Order: sequence, then structure tokens, then C-alpha cells
Amino acid sequence: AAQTNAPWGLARISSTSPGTSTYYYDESAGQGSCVYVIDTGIEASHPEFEGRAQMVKTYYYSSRDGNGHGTHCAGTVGSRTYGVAKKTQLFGVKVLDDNGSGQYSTIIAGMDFVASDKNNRNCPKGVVASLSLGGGYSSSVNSAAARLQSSGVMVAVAAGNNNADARNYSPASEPSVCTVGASDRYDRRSSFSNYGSVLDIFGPGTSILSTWIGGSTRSISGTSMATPHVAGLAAYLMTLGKTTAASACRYIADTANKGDLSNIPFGTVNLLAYNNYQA
Repeated sequence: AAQTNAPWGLARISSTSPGTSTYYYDESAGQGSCVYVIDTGIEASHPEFEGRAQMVKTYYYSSRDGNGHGTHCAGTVGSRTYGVAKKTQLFGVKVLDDNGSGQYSTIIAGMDFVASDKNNRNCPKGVVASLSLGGGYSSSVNSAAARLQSSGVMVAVAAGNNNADARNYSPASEPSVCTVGASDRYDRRSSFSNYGSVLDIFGPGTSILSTWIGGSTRSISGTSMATPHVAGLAAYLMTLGKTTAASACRYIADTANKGDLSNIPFGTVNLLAYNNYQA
């Protein structure tokens, strides 16, 4: 399949080269997989989600996304125009209030929620969790993400937007999950992107166009917007049978565009997510 005039990030993840604008992907499109978006919620009613997005859990008075960040990430995972996996199922777990903040205990409860809730969903092609969130190092947050990974969920977490080593951030410093940095359209490390040996992969993170609340769209930047590309890519790859939840991050790193990013600090992987689709 070919989506002309796609957001640059979608075109990048199916290209060996920057600077193109068509997204190429197998039409299976993550059908039969599920991605949990653990964030500020999802505006499920957005026409871009086509009835495929639903809120399954909130820890606050409402389950609606009063922020837009969760809606944006969910749109990059699987919206029809801005999504990597245009046929996946999207499950919203609102662990972040409408200011985008959340206590670690609520975040930890949301991760354990997903690790049990996936047994209530039909995800024959596999389960992914996208965590476009993070704070200071927490062994308890790291262990919650490690449990979620261990439960049979692909966990993808933002590396963080501090332009620092991600070892001091959680869940980015949990080694068993898939820690994602951000790159821009010129194949530069995003200036804000964390780095370090804990990173597994880079995805498009600078000026990412996706869904926004109020049924709108907007372009925003962050490792939190590179993570739903990798999360969406994993659901896509799992639906294609090329990998499993336990090995998705390793697989994505094996098949990534190698050594194509600039301003990647020594000791950090130079790997850019790539669906490796041959039309």
C-alpha cells in the first residue's frame, strides 16, 4: 500500500532515505494486533480512529483526553492518516491527568492494568504498549515496565526529552523494554532527544503531524512522538508474523536503517526504525 503525502515520519520509517513523502506498508496494517496507549487518554471519537480507538481505563474523574498528547500518540500509532499501523486496535489507559502529569504509582498501576487487561482483549497478532511518558529514575517504574514486557507485551517507552543520558530516567532506563529516541526529517538526532547505551532505536520525533483533541490535528515534537512510531511499527511487524512481543525491539533494531543519523553520541546506537517493506 502507498499513502501519498504522508507525514514525513511515516515516509521515513518505510524509506532507506530521508526526504520522501510516501508511506509504504503492507496492507495488513496491524490488523489483529492491539496497542495500549498509556498517556493522557484518547479522543476515541476522532474520525481518524474509525471506531478502532477506545478508552479502557482511567484513574481520574474522566477518561477523555483533555490534553491532546495521548490523542496525538494514539494517532501516530494507528490513525488512518497519521498512523503507522492503520488497522490496529487502540486502547487508552489514562494514567496522566489533563496537564500531562501523573504520579508514578498511578503510572505503575496503569502498566499492571495493561498486563492483566490484555487477557480481556482480542489481540491474536499480539499486544503492544506505547508509553510516551517519563520522569526521574525509579526502580519501581522500571520494574513495572519490565513486568509489562515480561507479561508478553511489547513495551516501547520514550527515551526522554532532556538531551541527556537516559540512564537517569524511568521507564527509559529499564533495559528489557524498548527505549526510543527521536530524530528529525534530516536524519539528525532531535536536539532534545536523550541518548545513551539504554536506547534501542530512534524513530521520527521532530515536528510530527498527528491527531489532536477537538477532532483536529497538529505537529509537535518529542521522544514521546518517536515512541508511537516504534509502537505502531511493532504492531505492524507482529501482525505480519515477523516477530513477537518479546523479540520485537531486538528485531526492529536488527532491521533498522544503520548508521544514517547524525549527532548521535558515541556509545549510542545509530539505528532508525524501518519497516523494511518492499512494495
